Amino acid sequence: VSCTGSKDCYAPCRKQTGCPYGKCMNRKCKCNRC
Repeated sequence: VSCTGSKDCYAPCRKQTGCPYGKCMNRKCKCNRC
């Protein structure tokens, strides 16, 4: 699932994980596992 409501989540993680994907669900963020 792709999110777009935070203070730069997928970013700080994308650096670590990579791919633009993420496991962020609900008001509970959680980048993906690339």
